[PDB]
Amino acid sequence: TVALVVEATTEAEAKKSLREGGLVPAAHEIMIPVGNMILAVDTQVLDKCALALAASDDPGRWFAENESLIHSTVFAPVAKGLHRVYPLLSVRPEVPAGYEASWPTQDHMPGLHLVVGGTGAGKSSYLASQDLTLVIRWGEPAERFDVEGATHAVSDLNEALAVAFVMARAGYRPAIDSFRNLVFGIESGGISTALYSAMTAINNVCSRLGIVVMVVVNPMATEAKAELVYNNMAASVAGMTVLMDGAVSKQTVRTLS
Amino acid sequence: TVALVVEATTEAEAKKSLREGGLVPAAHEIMIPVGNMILAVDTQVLDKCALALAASDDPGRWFAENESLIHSTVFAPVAKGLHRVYPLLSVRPEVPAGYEASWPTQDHMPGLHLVVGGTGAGKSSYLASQDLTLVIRWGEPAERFDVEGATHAVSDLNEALAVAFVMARAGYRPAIDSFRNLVFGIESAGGISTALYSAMTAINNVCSRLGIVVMVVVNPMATEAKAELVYNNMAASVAGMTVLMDGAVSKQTVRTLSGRTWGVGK
Amino acid sequence: TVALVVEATTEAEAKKSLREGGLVPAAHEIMIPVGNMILAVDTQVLDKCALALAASDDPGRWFAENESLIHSTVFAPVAKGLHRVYPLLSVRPEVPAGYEASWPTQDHMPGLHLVVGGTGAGKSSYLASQDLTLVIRWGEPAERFDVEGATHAVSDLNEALAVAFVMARAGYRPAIDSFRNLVFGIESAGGISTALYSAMTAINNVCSRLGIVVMVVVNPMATEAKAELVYNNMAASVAGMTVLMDGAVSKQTVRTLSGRTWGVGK
Amino acid sequence: TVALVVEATTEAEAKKSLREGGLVPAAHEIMIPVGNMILAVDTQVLDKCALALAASDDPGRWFAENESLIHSTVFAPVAKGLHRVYPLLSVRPEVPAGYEASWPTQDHMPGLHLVVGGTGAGKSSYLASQDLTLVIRWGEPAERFDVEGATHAVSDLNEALAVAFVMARAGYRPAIDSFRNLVFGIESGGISTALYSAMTAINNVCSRLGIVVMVVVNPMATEAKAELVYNNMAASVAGMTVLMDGAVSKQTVRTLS
Amino acid sequence: TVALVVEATTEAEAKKSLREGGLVPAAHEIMIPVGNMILAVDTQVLDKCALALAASDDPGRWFAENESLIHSTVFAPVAKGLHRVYPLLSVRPEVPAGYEASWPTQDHMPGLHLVVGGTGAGKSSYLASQDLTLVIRWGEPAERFDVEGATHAVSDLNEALAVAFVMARAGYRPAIDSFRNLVFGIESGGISTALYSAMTAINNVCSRLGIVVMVVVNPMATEAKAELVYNNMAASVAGMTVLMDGAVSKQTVRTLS
Amino acid sequence: TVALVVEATTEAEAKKSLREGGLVPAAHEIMIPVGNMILAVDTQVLDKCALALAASDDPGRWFAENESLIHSTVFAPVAKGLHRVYPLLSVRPEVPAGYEASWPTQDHMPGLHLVVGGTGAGKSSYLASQDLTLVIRWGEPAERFDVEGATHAVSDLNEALAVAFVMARAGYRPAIDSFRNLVFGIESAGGISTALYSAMTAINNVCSRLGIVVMVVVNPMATEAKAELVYNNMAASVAGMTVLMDGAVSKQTVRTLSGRTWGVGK
Repeated sequence: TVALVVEATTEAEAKKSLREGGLVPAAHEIMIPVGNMILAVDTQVLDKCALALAASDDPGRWFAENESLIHSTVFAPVAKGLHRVYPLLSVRPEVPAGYEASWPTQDHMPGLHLVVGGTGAGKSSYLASQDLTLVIRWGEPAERFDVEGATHAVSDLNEALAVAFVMARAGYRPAIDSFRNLVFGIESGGISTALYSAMTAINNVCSRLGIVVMVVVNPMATEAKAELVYNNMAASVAGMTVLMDGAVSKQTVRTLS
Repeated sequence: TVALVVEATTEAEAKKSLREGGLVPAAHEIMIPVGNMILAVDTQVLDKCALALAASDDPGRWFAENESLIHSTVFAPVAKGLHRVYPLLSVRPEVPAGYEASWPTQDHMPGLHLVVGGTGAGKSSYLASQDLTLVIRWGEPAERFDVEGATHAVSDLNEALAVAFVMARAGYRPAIDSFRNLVFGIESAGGISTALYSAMTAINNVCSRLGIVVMVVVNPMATEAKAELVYNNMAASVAGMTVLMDGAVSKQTVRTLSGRTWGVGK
Repeated sequence: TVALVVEATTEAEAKKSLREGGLVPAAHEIMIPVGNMILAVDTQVLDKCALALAASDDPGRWFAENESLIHSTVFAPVAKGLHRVYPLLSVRPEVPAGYEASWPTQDHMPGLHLVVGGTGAGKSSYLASQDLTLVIRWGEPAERFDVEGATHAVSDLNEALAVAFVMARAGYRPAIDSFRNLVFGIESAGGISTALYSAMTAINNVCSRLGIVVMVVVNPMATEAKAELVYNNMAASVAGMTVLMDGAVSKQTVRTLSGRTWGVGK
Repeated sequence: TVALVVEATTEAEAKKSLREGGLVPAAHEIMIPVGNMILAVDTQVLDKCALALAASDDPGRWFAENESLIHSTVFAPVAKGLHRVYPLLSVRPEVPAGYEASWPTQDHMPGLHLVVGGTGAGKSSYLASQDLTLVIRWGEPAERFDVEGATHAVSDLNEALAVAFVMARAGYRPAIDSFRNLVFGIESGGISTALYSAMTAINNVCSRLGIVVMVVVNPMATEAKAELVYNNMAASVAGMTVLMDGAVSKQTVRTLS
Repeated sequence: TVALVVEATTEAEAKKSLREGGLVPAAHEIMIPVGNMILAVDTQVLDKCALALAASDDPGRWFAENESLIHSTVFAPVAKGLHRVYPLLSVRPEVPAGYEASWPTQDHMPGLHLVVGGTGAGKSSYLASQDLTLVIRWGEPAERFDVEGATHAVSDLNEALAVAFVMARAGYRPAIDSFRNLVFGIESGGISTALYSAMTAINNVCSRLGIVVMVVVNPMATEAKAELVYNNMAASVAGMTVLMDGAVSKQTVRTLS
Repeated sequence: TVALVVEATTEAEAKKSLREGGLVPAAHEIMIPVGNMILAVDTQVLDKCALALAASDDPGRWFAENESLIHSTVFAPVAKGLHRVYPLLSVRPEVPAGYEASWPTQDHMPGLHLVVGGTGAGKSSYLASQDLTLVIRWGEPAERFDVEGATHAVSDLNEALAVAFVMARAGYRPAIDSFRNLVFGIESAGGISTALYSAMTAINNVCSRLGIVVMVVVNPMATEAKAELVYNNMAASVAGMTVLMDGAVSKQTVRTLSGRTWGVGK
């Protein structure tokens, strides 16, 4: 029931929600700027899904039976004027009252936890150690892990964020493998600055939802500029783990202290 | 209420306020050019909010429950032709009569005071030493300080400017942490877009016309070689600028009501 | 038939399939993002063509006399909102149940197999050793091999993917020579646009969902200095890749149904 | 009464003036190309303002009371085909009959007199020595000079050009401080060539009007490419004074001889 | 009778030929992608002109009298969706049955034969040695050769290709001097890669038509990257001849054998 | 009269002349491609003006009081499909029958004669020695010569070319001082845009078709390193070119009816 083509042309219609093709977010809609795109998470749909999934005796069966409903948690509004009305849009830094965390580390701030670098088999071996519920697979070549793993395959950034948000909000532990297409598709030392603010935007969405989502990221930096890029990433998110040669090279985490 | 999609299509319509979809600012509307965007502050709504906030119990409480007044204080006019009708738009350098200032420095000119460079801890250390009413939080990853500190989180430049304007016109002390998105988001043709400097002069002179000072954290992320030439360009754009090197003041320039002040540290 | 100029203008039309001008893929439609283009494969038409092709006398004769069915197997949807509605679109990694493979290698994951590097004679030599049904020829200057060899000449990326898909689904062995126009046509932000790597990951996962392998000749034309980097980024994008050193296999990497195999020769 | 949004859609409407939304200048309209913008000076409005100001007993009060009318001297035509119809538009080089000048120097050609380089106090020290009527302040941060100086603060290029044109036609001596925002806004050794042709355009508008307007300009050139950028500017305008360390380093002026 | 401004707006109109403003090439239309342009050769008009010229008793008279018909062999379709409908368009490599060639070399594949580098007198002296029927002059300043030579002067790429295609189909021997305006006009080591794909596309039109067209081309590479640029060109066409100091430096040709 | 805003919207309107808003030049219209602009010369209006001017008392007077005939001689067609319909448009190399020339040199091919480089005094001294009827002044700061000398000042490229065309056709000697705005205004992909080279060839061949020579001051502003290469690319674009070094001829090259001439100085 998301408007796909018809957008507000009167003041009366412009006041409706983003879902209906208006330009004013409802209380339960959070806009997420990614590059020059603007997505929206419907926190009512998100919470309906998280609650159904957290309260289920068979969470796997409800998941499979409502994939379409889960994916609809995030969508791209149709109204073209959003960039103008919300200039230099980000997501505000909020933490829900009573938030608590023990994973990925103790008192980990809600937000993103980037897993960067790694052998490739050092990635997958680090993901296996984190006791994840599933791995959301996006933008990566099909390998064995997609065939007989605890995975969920998606096609676009709406589906990736929607599943991670729903799983984490239901109390489970998701990871996204990976933001490869987000590193390639956003363009503006050596890395597009828009990648950093995209990560802060998605990070602060998780912050507002009181969740952590682990995400694999390969910034494709020359190994000279790699320390400066990794530092600009740590400055954008709640936590970051660098893997070099399959071992944890360094981890830096904002904590609630 | 602010027009969002219907803009002037006739000459009679074109002559209305920016709020109404026209192309002619009312006397109480000031345009704010930022890059290829044009915002507007409504000084009537600004005055109404400043009076209400100056008398309320809690400043952080009033803001979170008056979102609809804040969204009306600074907005992005809908009309397209603004860029053409006002070529190379800036904001005029104007100080109100009888303006006074003791913060951030004595006789500090109205405008922006940029806090640039340093570390995240030295940035927190510096603003904590400034007796701010609260820090407006924009464009930065949520951290411990967002839970335990006196903050107000916002999502776009309209909200950041509006909250700072209202707090200052009500006699409070705002800082904005930070203009990260304005550094990343504006892009033109060293190493740093020249439109960043014109955007800061514009926002500076709006603060000037409003007779206020807004402190703003800015990390321009210039090369260590080009850092000093970028810091000179930014200092020439604003009322005041403080450069931090490891929590301490490394350089300062301030325009005052009687002249200029400089500072040298390290 | 495929809509060419009339696209969804109402919400009810937007629910229709891509073929019909809508914005929502039917169950039997898979979107293929290539750079800033979005193609679509109709798996129902694909399954029909593969059954017809498997029962025909000549595979080259069938394709030349069924251009209308091929142009329906892969097309470019007309609706313009596709980029907005599916942000950063990829193709998802799937493997059909009971997929098996003994070519190009044993237990080769479905997807693309890139043949990169080498000379024109070394490339032509290697394809001759692969026991291909025919070579799909696209974007290259006509040569003697187009007269004397088992070939099918095509004009655009739709026809090239359609022919390869129908053949592989019919049990034949296609190779595409080459992706020259895709290398030249996709441009973005080293030395090589990163939209090349995501385009092949997208085409690789379409083959993956179809349970097929398509051999593809690629010459990314990186400076010999950065040539090792680019080959490693391409290997990371696909199921398999072979590098030819002057006619013979210099390197080879393949994702398999069990693990990952590396060949190093030269 | 300047057309703001409605432009010519028929051949009959296209032949009307720029003020009316047409594509053909009236005899009293001069087009001014600046970058990819096209402005227009209405010489009838200009001369009406110059006369009232020059004839007034209290020139200060008349301009205090007629700011809006003065600023309407220069405007941006709404008609969009002007770029096509007048390809590579400039302003023609004319000198009115009987032109005569003793400032900035003797026999100074009408046009711009650029004041380039110098320091912040070196600039203001030079402008004070030129016996100006007022300084038009544009695109610069507010300072003490804007509090208690003989200044007029403006917001855009229409207003800056309008006041200078009217002031100088009335027999007064204006300066613009500065073209900062024009140096920044025009993009195309090391400086945008469009900046050079913009100042030639504005220069030739002044020559057609028989006036000299003094203009502060900082081109932001690296000092390797400095003398060369400065030579390129002198080649675009009537006169140029270079300041360094507050002193007049160099000065070149086209004279009527 | 080519649609110049009115393009298909319905599905029924879209199915018509490129000439009629449709999006679907007829059997006798071949699309030619050049940079971001799409041209089309009408092979029925092509063979009408070629036969009339090959059969005429006074071929010069027939072409003097039918210039406008010859030039209509190639045109630019009006329909705008062609870029979307035919993604990454090329021209398919075909060779007609029974194709034979003895010039420019024995068994020369059909396609373009490029003449690169050299000097002005080196180029001219080479084309004289090839026994050409005429030289098609395009994008070059008028010289003595355009007054007293066996030349046909043209203005755009449609006309240049149209005359070359007709002349060669009729059994004559044309050359195009030159593709200068194509090297300049197509923008994307040192040379725009779109120059290469454009040459391959035009090359393959010739191969489908079973002809060879000789074309002068100056890619204007820096002398270091020149021998790389020449190799990328030879990898795009059937034959290439490098002139340096008026002598044939290098020559590589694909043969039918 | 020239259509300024209404362009062909039907196939019947599309076949009218460029003057009328169509897409097909009349027999007496010649399109002139300059950068991404397309101009047109009307040789019928050109012929009428050239007769009127040839019989008038004063050339400078006739031009100033016939601006309407001039703007009608060269104009920018309104129809937008022109770039598509005429791909990579140039002007064709043609010489009218019986053309002859003693200026600027004997048997000089019709086209442009570029006067390049030097100083402002060397250019002024060189043009003064050329017996020009008048100098067409375009895109230059007004100077003493605009008061004391024989000039016609113009504003855009249309009227600069029109005045030159009318004068040369009526047997007078025009020079354009200068193509500065053309060097600054056309931007493409060394150091100097290749589109500058194609624009001069286009304008050169219009003059060639009109059987006239027009002298044009051009300062391409090349680095002293790349000036050799830039000057050779310009010489290869036009009929004649004269390079001035400090007032004297340093290099010259001219295509003539019988062949070519070179000059070497310094």
